[PDB]
Amino acid sequence: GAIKVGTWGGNGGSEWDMGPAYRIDSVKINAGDIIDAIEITFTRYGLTETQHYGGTGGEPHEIAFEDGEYIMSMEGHVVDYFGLTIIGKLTLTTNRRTFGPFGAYEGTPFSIPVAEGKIAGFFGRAGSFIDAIGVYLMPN
Amino acid sequence: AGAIKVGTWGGNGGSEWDMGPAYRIDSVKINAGDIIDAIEITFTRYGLTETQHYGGTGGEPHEIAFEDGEYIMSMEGHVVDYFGLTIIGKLTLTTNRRTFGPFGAYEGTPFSIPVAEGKIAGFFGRAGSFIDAIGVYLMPN
Repeated sequence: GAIKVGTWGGNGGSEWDMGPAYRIDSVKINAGDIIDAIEITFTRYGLTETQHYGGTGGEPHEIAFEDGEYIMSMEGHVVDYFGLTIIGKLTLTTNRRTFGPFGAYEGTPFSIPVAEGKIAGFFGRAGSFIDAIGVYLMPN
Repeated sequence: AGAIKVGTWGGNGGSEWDMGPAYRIDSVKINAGDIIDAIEITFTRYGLTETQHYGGTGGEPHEIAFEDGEYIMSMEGHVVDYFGLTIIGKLTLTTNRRTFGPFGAYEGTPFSIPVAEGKIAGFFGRAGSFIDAIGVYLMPN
């Protein structure tokens, strides 16, 4: 019933799945050389929730979405990080702003620009880092 | 009408084209040599089956006729520099049963659309002599 695109990344870590949200309120990405973590605050069915995926490392970067602001694209790199296949660079683009790039490693690029509709949530794999990531797509 | 469109990947040249979403994709023909010259899709929507060709007249053709219950679940390829133009140099379509491609010989910046849940139901992009850019419509299964 859902539209899920991904994942991009490795087979390490544990599977995680935020599910789609009615509204994404804010995102925090922790990154150093690679993407350590992603945290999302979102609202659905009248309730707000915060979910954190990944480890404790990296410098934090946060965006609080404006009213009418939605995620239009995600892009990054799947990298080799000391033998691990993980997310090394990540950017989220909204209808108004660019959030990123964060991370310093490159490898195999991926990009998911949404010409019609929106990125409504995320899924992926994580342990100490973000091993893999994917998106839920919903109509606008 | 609540469509979900992802893309485009490719250059800014060529003229825009858009097949729209289809009820069923019947067949796809890709013409390729060094790069992706053309894509032709036969699809059904509202009791009508039609064929639309995008791109030029070059390259060798290859075709897939979809089986009953067969749907597209992935698209991947390369955005490349071809004599200074930025176009699609390699393309593959993967169904729940078969891999169609890869076609084309040039590499550059890879792109990939793995559909974990749902299907690719149509295409849009830019084209002139070749396929400058490509994108897809998505639907649930």
